[PDB]
Amino acid sequence: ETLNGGITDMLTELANFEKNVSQAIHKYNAYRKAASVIAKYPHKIKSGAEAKKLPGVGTKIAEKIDEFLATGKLRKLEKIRQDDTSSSINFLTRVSGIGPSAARKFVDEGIKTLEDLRKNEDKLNHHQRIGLKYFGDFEKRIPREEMLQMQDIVLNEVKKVDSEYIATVCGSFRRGAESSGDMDVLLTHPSFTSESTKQPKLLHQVVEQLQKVHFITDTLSKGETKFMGVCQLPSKNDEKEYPHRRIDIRLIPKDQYYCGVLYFTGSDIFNKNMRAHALEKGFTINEYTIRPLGVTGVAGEPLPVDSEKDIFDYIQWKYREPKDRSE
DNA sequence: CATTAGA
DNA sequence: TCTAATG
Ligand code: NA
Ligand code: NA
Repeated sequence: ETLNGGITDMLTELANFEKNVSQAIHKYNAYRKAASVIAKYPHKIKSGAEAKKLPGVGTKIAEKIDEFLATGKLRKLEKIRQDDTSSSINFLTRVSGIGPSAARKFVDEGIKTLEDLRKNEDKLNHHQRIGLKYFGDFEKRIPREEMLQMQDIVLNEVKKVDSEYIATVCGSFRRGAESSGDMDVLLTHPSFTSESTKQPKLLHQVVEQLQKVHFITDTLSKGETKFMGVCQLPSKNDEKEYPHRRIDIRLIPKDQYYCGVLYFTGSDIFNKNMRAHALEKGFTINEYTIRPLGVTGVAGEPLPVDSEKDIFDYIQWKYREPKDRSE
């Protein structure tokens, strides 16, 4: 956690590189298992060799470790950090919709800069066009102050269209967080569950609403269960307009909300731990359900959940407010 | 790890 | 169809 930091950190630097700049899934996959293990290791790694004793720790990595252990640097790390080509990939990737594949192709063409990107909006698809359009806006954090306003709004439409609609604003926001990145609305409705062969309009109606009013300014992708877009707070009695925010809404079968809702709310650790727990308590939890455990090794049978509580009860825990879902 | 675009 | 990019 701190005794092995530089190593694990240099390591992930290295891995992340091979995966992005190069197309070395393997090497990249290497650095990470290694970075994983040394991370675990209970002691100040004193030399490559000591490291080396490790599972996943070959001679390549060991070698790197020593150089780093001796000199607070690495050449390959220094070189990479400089490398414009590679610097460029790392950067283009920030554009929502730009991935590494694209990040490289772009380069190979010579689109290294943001401006490059503009001169060739043509070479870009709608996703990436939007990514570029709201570049500043997409990187900025979401004041919970604004979050509250946003939420107030969707809750208003959802209800307005059908009173039957259930919507939860999951995430860190949910967990009380001061700021957030993007809004995440978990959606569901009674007339939609596990079996009852969809009702796509169910999602659709709402999006239409939210646009209708100008909350949703754009569509990144909208499918029959998952919409991906952009929203915006009505820029008041002017002088101050609002930033374009990322927003994501998802239709859920009523019979899987709470697990889902449980889940998206997190935190990443609260989950595992909660998950690890259900396990002892003779269970299994995952993004949609909770099934009692059978001793034959495994077992099925989806337990019935009417709220975040049922799930707690089941595995018999203390109801933990989203506030304290930290870990 | 599953859902959407796109080509 | 596969392959990408997001969460
Ligand atoms: Na070893
Ligand atoms: Na990106």
